[PDB]
Amino acid sequence: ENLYFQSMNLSLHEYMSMELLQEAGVSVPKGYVAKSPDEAYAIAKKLGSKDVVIKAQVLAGGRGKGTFESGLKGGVKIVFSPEEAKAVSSQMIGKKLFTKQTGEKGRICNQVLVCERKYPRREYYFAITMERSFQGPVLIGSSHGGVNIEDVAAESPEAIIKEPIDIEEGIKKEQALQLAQKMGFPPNIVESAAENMVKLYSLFLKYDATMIEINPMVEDSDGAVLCMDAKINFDSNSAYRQKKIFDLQDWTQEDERDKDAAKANLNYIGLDGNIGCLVNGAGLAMATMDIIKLHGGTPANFLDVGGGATVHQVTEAFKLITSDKKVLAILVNIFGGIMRCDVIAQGIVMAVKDLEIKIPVVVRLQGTRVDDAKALIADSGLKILACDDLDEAARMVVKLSEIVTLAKQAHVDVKFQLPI
Amino acid sequence: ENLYFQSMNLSLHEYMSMELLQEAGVSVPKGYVAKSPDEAYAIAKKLGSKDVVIKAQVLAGGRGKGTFESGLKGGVKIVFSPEEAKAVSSQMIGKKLFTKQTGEKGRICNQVLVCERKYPRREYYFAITMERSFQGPVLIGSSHGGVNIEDVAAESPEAIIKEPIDIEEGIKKEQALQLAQKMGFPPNIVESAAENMVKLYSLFLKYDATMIEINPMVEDSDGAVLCMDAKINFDSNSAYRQKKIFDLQDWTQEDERDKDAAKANLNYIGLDGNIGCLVNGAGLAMATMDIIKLHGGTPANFLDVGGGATVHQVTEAFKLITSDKKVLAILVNIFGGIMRCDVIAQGIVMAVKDLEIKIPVVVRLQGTRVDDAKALIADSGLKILACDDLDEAARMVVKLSEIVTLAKQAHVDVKFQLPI
Amino acid sequence: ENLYFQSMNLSLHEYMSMELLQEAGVSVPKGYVAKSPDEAYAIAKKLGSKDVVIKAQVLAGGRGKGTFESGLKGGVKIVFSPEEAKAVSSQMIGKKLFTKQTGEKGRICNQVLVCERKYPRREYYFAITMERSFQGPVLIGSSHGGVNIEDVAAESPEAIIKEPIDIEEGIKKEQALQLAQKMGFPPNIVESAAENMVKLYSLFLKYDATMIEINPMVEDSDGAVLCMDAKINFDSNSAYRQKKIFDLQDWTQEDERDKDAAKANLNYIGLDGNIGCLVNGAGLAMATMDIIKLHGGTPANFLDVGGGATVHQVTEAFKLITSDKKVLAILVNIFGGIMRCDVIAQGIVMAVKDLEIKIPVVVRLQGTRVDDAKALIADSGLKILACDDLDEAARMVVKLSEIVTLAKQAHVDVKFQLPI
Amino acid sequence: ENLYFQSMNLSLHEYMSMELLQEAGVSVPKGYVAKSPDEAYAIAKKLGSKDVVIKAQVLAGGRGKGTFESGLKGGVKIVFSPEEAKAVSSQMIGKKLFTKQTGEKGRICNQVLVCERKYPRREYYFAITMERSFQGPVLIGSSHGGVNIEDVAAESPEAIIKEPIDIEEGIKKEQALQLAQKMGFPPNIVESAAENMVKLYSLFLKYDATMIEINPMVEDSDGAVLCMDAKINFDSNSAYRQKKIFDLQDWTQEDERDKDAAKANLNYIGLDGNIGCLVNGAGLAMATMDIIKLHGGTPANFLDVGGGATVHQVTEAFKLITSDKKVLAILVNIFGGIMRCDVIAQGIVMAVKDLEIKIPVVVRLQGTRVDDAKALIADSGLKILACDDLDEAARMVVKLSEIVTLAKQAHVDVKFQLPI
Repeated sequence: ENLYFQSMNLSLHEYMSMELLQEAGVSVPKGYVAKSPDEAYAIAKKLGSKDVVIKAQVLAGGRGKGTFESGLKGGVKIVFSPEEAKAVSSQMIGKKLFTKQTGEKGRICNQVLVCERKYPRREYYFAITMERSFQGPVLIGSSHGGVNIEDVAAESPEAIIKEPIDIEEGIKKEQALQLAQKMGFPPNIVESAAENMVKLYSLFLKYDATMIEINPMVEDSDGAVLCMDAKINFDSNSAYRQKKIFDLQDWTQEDERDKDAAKANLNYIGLDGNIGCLVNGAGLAMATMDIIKLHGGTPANFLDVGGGATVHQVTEAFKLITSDKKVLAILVNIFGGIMRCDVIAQGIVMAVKDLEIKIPVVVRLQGTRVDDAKALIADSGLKILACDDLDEAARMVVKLSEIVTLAKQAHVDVKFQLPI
Repeated sequence: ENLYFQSMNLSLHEYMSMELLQEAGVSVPKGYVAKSPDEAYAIAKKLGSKDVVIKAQVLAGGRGKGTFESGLKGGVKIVFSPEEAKAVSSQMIGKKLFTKQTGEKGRICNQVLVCERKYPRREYYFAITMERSFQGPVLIGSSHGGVNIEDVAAESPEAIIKEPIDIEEGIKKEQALQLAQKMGFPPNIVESAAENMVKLYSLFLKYDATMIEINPMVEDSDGAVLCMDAKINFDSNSAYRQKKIFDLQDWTQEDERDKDAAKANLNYIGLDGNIGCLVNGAGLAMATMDIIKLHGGTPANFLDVGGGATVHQVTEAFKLITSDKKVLAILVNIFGGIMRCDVIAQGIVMAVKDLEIKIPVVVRLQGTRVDDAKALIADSGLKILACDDLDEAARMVVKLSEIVTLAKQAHVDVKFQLPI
Repeated sequence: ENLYFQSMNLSLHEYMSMELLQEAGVSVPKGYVAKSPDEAYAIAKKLGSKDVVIKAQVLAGGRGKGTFESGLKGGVKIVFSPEEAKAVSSQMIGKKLFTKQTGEKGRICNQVLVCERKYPRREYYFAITMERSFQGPVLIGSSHGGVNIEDVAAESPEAIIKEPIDIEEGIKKEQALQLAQKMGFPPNIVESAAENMVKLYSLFLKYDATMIEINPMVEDSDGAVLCMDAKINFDSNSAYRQKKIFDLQDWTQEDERDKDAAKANLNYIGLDGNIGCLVNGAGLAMATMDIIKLHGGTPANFLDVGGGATVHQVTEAFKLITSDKKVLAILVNIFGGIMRCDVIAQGIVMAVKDLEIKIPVVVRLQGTRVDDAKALIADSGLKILACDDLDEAARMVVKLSEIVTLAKQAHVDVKFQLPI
Repeated sequence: ENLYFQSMNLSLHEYMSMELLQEAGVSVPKGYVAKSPDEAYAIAKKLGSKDVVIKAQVLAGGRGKGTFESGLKGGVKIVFSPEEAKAVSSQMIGKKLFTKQTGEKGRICNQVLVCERKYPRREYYFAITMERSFQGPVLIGSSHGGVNIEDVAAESPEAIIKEPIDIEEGIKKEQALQLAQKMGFPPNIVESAAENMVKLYSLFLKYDATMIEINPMVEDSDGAVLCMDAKINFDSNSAYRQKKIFDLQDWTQEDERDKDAAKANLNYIGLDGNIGCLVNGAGLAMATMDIIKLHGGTPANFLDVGGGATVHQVTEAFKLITSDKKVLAILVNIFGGIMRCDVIAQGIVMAVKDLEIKIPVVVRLQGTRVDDAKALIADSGLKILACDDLDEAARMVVKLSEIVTLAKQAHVDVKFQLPI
């Protein structure tokens, strides 16, 4: 489901997206960022010392059901005095949040968002998303905000209004009024909704975004609709020309291995197995995972070197797989194409020679240079276990993983070589 | 049950024991040996060309229930003309007998026994056996011959008469009359029974026998009791001074590996496992089997080098284990004592160097010379996988057997070495 | 768990309790009752034609998760115009609500409650309950309203403030201020909370109530704390002197059998079995249920005739068990005491004679009159199957139920009589 | 397998058939009958006081594997003095033989057969049997006597010689010589075999026999072939004209119920169930058994009244089923035909009225008189539970058996009647 394997789209913390909406002129509750209880106190007394909401800036699927190490329920709190605001913030900042998505490797709440608490009258869901069905941006709107939207979308498909937009002519205000009036806005604040949607679409086109979800867009108790949440999924490919947004990327929310892989343009996918891999292209990565799971194995943490990567890239790759200790047997399964196989053969030679890779490297190299790669493998004269059949390679690597974990139990050492 | 592991007592073919009884003067039906149908014809016409019995000379537990490759039931047949005697003998000589004891590796019927057929009137079981309970020879007699004797012995212990004998004063004829009259002999042929028992005891003491079982000793239709079967279990230790009996040992009834082992004074025990061994003493052999079966393994074919054997003996031993292909991992588990451990270390060095023993040799050497053995193992500088704990050695060897059979499946080669 | 078997405490519809709070002077949102969409329209336009809440008046454990036959989710709705108020009310009034407590025999929503929608700022739970631990009324208060209170009470027992009250000296305002300030009220509206609690306690003592639960007591966005829900569990025994409250009892929420049983002072307990009963006292009723479930049976619908009931009461009882068709075998298990057993014997005689009770009546009568009861049973001369051992009676009745359901399958008729 | 249900062919004791062979002139070992140890002594001393065989006269499938109450193995013994002959006979006469066919209801050994013991030289099987395949008597001969013949017949069909005979021209001596020479008789005693077969065929035709099995026909140690066993299965239908043979029928070998049934020309079949029956014709008897076993029941002991039986016959029948106590529910399942159904209706009326048949009689009467039978059933006015569908009748009777055994457990009494 979803993509997962292909790219990890940049998700910002809540306060960054809230600031981005603020600078764009979108109507928004007053909000600030707190790194310590002191400025939390300062902002709480600045907003009136009463009726304040505190939100945790943690990137996870579960944020209201998570648990802190201090023993607090959820990531959102409602405080009514700056003193209790400091008290609760002292239990969030510097604390590790345990949610079901993390399980046990929870992310740490570095900052918090301090906002004014506003009472919503009606709850609308809204979302500007790029999509292939309508060959472009789509404005989705509904009057079922504040609640999970997939359930009502599946049970009541009519209630989810979807309107496409023509990109070359841009967005027209009449379209925004049409969407607002089809959702069911009050006839006195439709203009504000149209202005908010126009500003949101301008932000959507400017920052190279992919999906701006406002859930829920809520009318206040005194009109002047205000957005509550501003989830933004950006585009990974837009790193080259969107420097401001991508520089603010939070790196604490991912493993240091992920950061190192991204430093060299290598996709990384960790897992719960004990058979490392090194695969060219996501498709053959899922293929390798499926074929390993067929033979009773389970991949541990496998990579994706992209196309045209240098030898240093695959050297860093092998460093990255060998960094994890849960790995037992590594297979480099790269078929040829854009990624010139000879540089991978050179990279395996260099990486096995340097980092002392004693684990069984079940290589399987093909494509656009087979003579050079195999010739280099033979010239290097190592335990580089050559193979040339995908099913045979998977069988061999799974059996080698079992052999390694068995010999570790037996407290004996083994060395693997091709049959004569 | 029984001994099995310790020594394989010499069991002769039926015709040899029948001849031995004949030369001792024991009353016996006329019998001859046939190697081909031609002399079977000659003997059948010699005995009257009618009322003849043919017996198969195969050493197995099942002889009347076995099957030939030609498709004949049982090893005994009753022929009434020399022509049908030739016909049935052509289906016995040169044919392979399939019994449940053999299962599929049946022994070949080399010769047959041609005897006159006599109608028994009463069936007595009789047996002169050495035993520890009565500290010497024991004459066992009963009137339940021709039928398996353990069942009636267990159900009716009174019916099995047992009489001990004092060796220095020999056997007395009065004792033989007492035994005959307690079995229930007719009062007219008791003297013949006493003479037969005296002759049998003389044969028992002469040929260094251990158990002479006559089952069934039968009175004929005209008196003059005649023995039908003459099973004789001899003594293995009596080879030095009983040359005539032990030279007539049939070697076709055992595997060629057994013959080779006996040629060098090595006990051999084949099995259905895939972990070879090499054990000093039967007791530690059962210990090794039990400890291997504890860890899920199963020994394949393990030996017993006795005491004080030369280095050539253990070289031949390792040749013998490596001869079998069903073996995967070999453990030499010799503790010290009479068998000087240093000669075994020298033997493993020489045998691994010569026969190219690539299988994992999980050695475990101790006793009366540990410094010399370990020093020689270290000086030789091989894959001689040293170990010094019995449970650890069994764990290691079972895991190595699993590793070997797994790598054979994976079609990859491995080399085993001690952890650094 | 709970009581269930002993008494069904009178639970009023929401609007009746809301009116009771209104007449007592308790601060309360404006609310009205609608029986048809027309007055729903009238009240909606009366309250401002906007920001209105509609609640279903159904007595069930699940009210926000239930389903209507029309296909609407939950019993609460938020409407913003009188027209959509009429539209939603047309899908509530006259409709049958399906909740998990009912399963399939859902209660019908006869009326609805139309109220003004107010935005709560803080949510407090509060409850005046009679209890034995504190030998009287207890004021329970907490700052975790709007959410199920058992979870937070068990996980955080400190957060649930409990304060007892001395009945003879009444409640003191200082106690109300103490409770308000220990919950954490704002220091400007503590007086209003104290006045509300005093009025609620006066209502609690007046109407012979047992538990008044305000969940959640919420401060408004402009002070002047207003109660949202006003659950009231009354006292069954207080029917004699509380006529106004008990006359307003809604009878549609229970089976007509329950209404008929209450018309004659008989406790009724329906079930999912097929062995009817008729038991004196709740304790022996649970005893009979347990002993029937021991023998593999399951009681169908069993009663409780109380003490000193007339013969007409037990005649109506037997009419009531025989009314249900799911019953197969009926056991009257009354032990003596206050309930004079002879009148039950007369009642069984009359009821079996009149209503033609052909089902096996496994009677078991004892206590304070055994001679008269058994004499009357014998004089009447029927199939009144006498028994005098509790375990034997349960065995007999379970076996008779099996016999009856088996003979119904066989399409044959049976008649049961005591062994001669 | 076999017939079982249809007729119990008269099997005589061994000594009667041996005498029958003796009077016919068939060569036979000398034999006598002993009822007490005294004449056993007399005969043993008459035959030479030595070499005597004792056989038990018990009609069962297992005779050499059975057990006596005294604790003796098998029914055959070999004695060599009249004193031990008396001793063993004292453990046979008056003793109850336990074989697997009987299980626990073993037959009692009333007499024994004392015979001379002869040593067989060759063992031939022989049998004159009526059969439909060859439309008459068949002489079967083989040279595999003394051993079970079905195994060798199935494995080696060629070895079983079968020769048919033309009845009108009788048997010809040339045919007997042909059979003897095809079995493999010695060429000097073929004439004796032919004479024996001619005499056996004369006996076969005279006594209206069906199968005369000589197993094994054995040549003696001095020629003059002598028959050992002389099993004779006679014809049930030949009772009218074979008075001498059928008068000697032993009745102790069957249950007294079987004797009573045979006294009135009723077939009886006891079983291990608890649903009695009363069926016209064997075919519908197997049909009723199969249909009862389909519905989870098991018939107890069911009958066969033949054709044209009087009312007294079915009265005795019902007496016979009701005699057994293991029966619970009785079904009379007679379809019309030769057996006039009205007499069965009269018989059920009389038998239920007389013997006080309180068990549920699930009648199912049809055929050639339905008006009279049903009219009589209705006029008698009883609990005669009428039914008219075979599957419905089986369902009803199985359910009634379950109801009866359930009410017996409940210690309550029931009465069954047709639904109104």
